[PDB]
Amino acid sequence: AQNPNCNIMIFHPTKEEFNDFDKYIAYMESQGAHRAGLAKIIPPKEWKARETYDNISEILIATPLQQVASGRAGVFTQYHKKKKAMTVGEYRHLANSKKYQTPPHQNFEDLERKYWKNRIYNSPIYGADISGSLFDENTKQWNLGHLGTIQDLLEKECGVVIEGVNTPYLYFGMWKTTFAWHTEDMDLYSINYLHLGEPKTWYVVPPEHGQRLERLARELFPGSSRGCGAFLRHKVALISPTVLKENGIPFNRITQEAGEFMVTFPYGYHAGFNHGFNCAEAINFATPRWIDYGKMASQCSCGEARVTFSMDAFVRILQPERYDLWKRGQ
Ligand SMILES: O=C(NO)c1cc(-c2nn[nH]n2)ccn1
Ligand code: NI
Ligand SMILES: [Zn+2]
Repeated sequence: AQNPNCNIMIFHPTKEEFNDFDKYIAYMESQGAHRAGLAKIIPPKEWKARETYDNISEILIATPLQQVASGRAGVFTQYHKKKKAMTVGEYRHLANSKKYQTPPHQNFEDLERKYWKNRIYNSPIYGADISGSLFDENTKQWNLGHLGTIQDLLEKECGVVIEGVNTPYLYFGMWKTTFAWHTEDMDLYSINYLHLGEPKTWYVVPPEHGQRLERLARELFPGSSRGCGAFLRHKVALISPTVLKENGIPFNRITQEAGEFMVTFPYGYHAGFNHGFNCAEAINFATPRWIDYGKMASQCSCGEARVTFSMDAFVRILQPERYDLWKRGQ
């Protein structure tokens, strides 16, 4: 078995290897990459996502979110308080202000220490799930706006016909901006490109051990768990590496820098934080290997996880027994 210890693997495709997205995903899996739940892809040096990021300040963040924590430093939930709209230009200036700027630090280890020590005592702002793309239309390889859709994969594998069209989204982050422990909707893959700015640190649990994380989360957030078995789909819960180690949860960590892709694999739980102002782009995608994860994916039916109407047909086709209950929660 390839990659038995479930280490996060890093790939350096050549230009020729970068010309067929699904073929290269399959190659990474032939090397065991998916056993970690996350992989890093460094594009060939000749490739470029966009020629220049001039005028990115003109993008609108219609509903910036302030991430307010409750709990202890290593075990906390966050809720989002909505803020007034601001442009990326205004957001970047706020990120670099004295209140929000990255602190002096010796190296990544030091910064990660300061994050887990101090995150709960600040409430950073960020811009999430903004439909859009920053790839140049003439970037032809690994352009997240020109991938095959999840609907076309499902139609091809199952011979069904469904509505829906999935598109990429943008994220704007600052120091301490946080993504909570989750897997993707329907346990799909995701791909994330860091366009611009400071790094993003990721934590991941191997798919073969995701239920261990679920059981710990239920123990650590009892009230949250009671309302909904699938409450990690609410994207609210954080658990530090120190607490994971203390409870024997297997995980790994890696830092993504600008110009690098990260892929998450089906049922790979992930979480992380931003080092400073940055801009990323992400989309979900599917392969033939995903179909059996989609059929088994847990669902939130309590109401809290709102998800846009692409997901209806996925529940309807793959999980018809669960559909009426899921639909009631919507
Ligand atoms: O919401 C997510 N996946 O469904 C998600 C969000 C992030 C994130 N990156 N920068 N800010 N947020 C990363 C991984 N996953
Ligand atoms: Ni994610
Ligand atoms: Zn729920």
